[PDB]
Amino acid sequence: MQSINFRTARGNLSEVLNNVEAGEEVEITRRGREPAVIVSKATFEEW
Amino acid sequence: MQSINFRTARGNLSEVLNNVEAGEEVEITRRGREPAVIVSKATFEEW
Repeated sequence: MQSINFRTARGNLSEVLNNVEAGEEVEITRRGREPAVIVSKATFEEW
Repeated sequence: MQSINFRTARGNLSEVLNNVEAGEEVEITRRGREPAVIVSKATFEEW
């Protein structure tokens, strides 16, 4: 479980999605807001 | 589960993340590549 901020997710989305594809789960933080979690379609369907 | 292409998601990540927090599970697609699914941290913890 890696964590990145919104500006890192936005400016580096292509690489972020490459990390996710491999198996990594990426949490996207935002000041005063609930974090979002990006997971692969395979991880999604397993659970 | 909603679905948006990479190009749209990159440009509109803020709206995507607000929709994810509002209760949607969003699939980001890229041609020839595995789709990524964005869930809220609450949905992720519930797994």
